[PDB]
Amino acid sequence: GIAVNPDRLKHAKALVEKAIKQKKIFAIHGPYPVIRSCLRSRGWVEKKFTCDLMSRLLRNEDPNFFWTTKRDAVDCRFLKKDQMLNHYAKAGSFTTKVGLCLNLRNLHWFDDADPDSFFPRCYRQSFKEDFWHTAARSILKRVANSVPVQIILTALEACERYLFLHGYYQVIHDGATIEHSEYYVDQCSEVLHKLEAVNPQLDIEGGRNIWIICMDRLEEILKLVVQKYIERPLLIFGTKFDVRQWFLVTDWNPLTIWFYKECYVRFSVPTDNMWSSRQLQVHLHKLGAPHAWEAVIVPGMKAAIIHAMQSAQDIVEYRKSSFELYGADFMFGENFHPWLIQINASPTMAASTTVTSRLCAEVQEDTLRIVLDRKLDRNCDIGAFELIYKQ
Repeated sequence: GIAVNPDRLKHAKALVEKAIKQKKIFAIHGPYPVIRSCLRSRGWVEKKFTCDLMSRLLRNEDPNFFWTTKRDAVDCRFLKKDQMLNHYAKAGSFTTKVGLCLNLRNLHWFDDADPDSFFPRCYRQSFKEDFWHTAARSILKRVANSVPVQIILTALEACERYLFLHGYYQVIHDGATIEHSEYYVDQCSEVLHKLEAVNPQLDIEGGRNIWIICMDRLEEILKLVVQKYIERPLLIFGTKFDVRQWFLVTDWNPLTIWFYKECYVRFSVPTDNMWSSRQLQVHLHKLGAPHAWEAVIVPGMKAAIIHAMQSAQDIVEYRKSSFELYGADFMFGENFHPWLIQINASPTMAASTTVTSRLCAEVQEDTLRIVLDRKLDRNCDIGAFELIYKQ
C-alpha cells in the first residue's frame, strides 16, 4: 500500500486559484529547473507547455510568464501586453558578425567612441589598403626587433604618409632577411612608438597579416565578411582564452542594459578548461597588474556592450513585457584591453562545469530579481546585476 495525500486536491485547488488571481502562472519550454524552482518559491504555479494536478486545473488559463530556449517557441505577436517572455521578437543584427560589423561602422551616429578601440577592424579597396599598411607596419616591427633594403624604404614611406608584398611574404613566411636593416632599427622604433598612440590595434594585430576560414595571403583571399585576426592576444599559460560576459536588456527605449558583475574564462589549463572571474583576478595580480580588472577590463566590456546595443538599427518594435539575456565574448590584448569578438542571444545555461553550474544558476535567479521582484519593490536586491545604461 502506497500513501496518498488527502489534501492534494484541496491544496492544488487553493494554490491555483491564488496563482490565477495574483497572475503567477508560468510555463517553461526547455531544461530550466533553476527557473522553475525560483518561480515556485516565489509562489508561482506551472502550466505545462501534485504539480501535474495543478497543471490540469490551469487548462483554460493563459500563463503570465514564458521562459523558453528559443524565441520561436512563442509567437509573441499574439500575447497580451502583460504577458512576459524572455525573448524579444528578433535576436538583433549584432548577434551576427556581419551585422555587428555594419553597425559599429556607423557608431559615430550615436557616440564619439572609436570602434577600432574595442572591435577588430572588419570589412564586408579599403581592405586591400589596410592589408598593405598592415604589411608595412609589420616590417617596421620586424626591423625594430634576402630582400633589398627598398622593402624598408616603402614601409617607412607608407606609415609616414598615413600619419612590396612579394618581399613581405618572403620575410614573414619564407624567412628572408632585409639588406642593411641594421641602419633602420631606430627609425622603425620611432615610427612605431608614434603609431602606438594613434592605432589601438597595433599590438594585437601581430605581424603575419592573418585575417578571418583564415588566410594570410591577399590574393588567395580576394580570389574567394573579412576581419583582422588577433595574432597577439593575452595568454595565460601559453594558451588562448576568452571571457563570456552576460548582460540583460529589459527595454530598448529607453535602452536599458544590466551588467552581470560575474563572468568566466574559457581556455582554448584546468581540466574543465575554465576559470571563475575571481580566479582570473588573482592571476592578473600574480602578473603584477592590480589595475587591469577594475580600471581597464570591466569598464571596457561595459562600454563595448553599450556601443553594440546603441548602434543596433534593425530593432523597430518590441514588447515592453519582453526582455532578453545576451552573452558577449571578449578577448584581451597584452595591455589587458578587452576586444569584442561576438554577441550571442540566449547563451547556454548548461551546467557543463563546476564554474558554469554556479554562475548559470545565479544569473537565472538574478534575472528574475530584475524582471519580477523589481516590479514589487524598486529598491530590492538584484544579485550580481548592475545597471550600466538607461537612455
